Amino acid sequence: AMVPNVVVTGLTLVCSSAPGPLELDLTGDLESFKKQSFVLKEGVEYRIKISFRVNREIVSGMKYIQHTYRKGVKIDKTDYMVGSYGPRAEAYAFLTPVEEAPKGMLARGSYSIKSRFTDDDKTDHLSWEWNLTIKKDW
Repeated sequence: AMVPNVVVTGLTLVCSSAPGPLELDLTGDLESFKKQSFVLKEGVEYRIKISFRVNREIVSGMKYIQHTYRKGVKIDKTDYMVGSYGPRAEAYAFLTPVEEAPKGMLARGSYSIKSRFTDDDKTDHLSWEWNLTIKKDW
């Protein structure tokens, strides 16, 4: 079937005070990102926005799962209800709740995030890895 039912097209950290965009294009080469970092200044709020298409049928029980790492070890597994989506033309977008970038030098450092977007079939609609560095400043 030429193109798959669920195509994850992008990840964006939506953050009002970041000086520049913070987008990953997930339709391209995913191997580019382990060389790139997103920087968040400590303490700022952000959301994560995942953009995806549903091309030809109901997806139920979508979930966005996040395993976060510091220094090679797993410090957090979080997952979010995405829900149910029917096929259409325009990409959909899913926004996590508002979170706060950690503050304090128990917080600052480099984090690596393994993301999956799945549903109830445990379909790998996509998995990708990216980096997040938390800093005293931009």
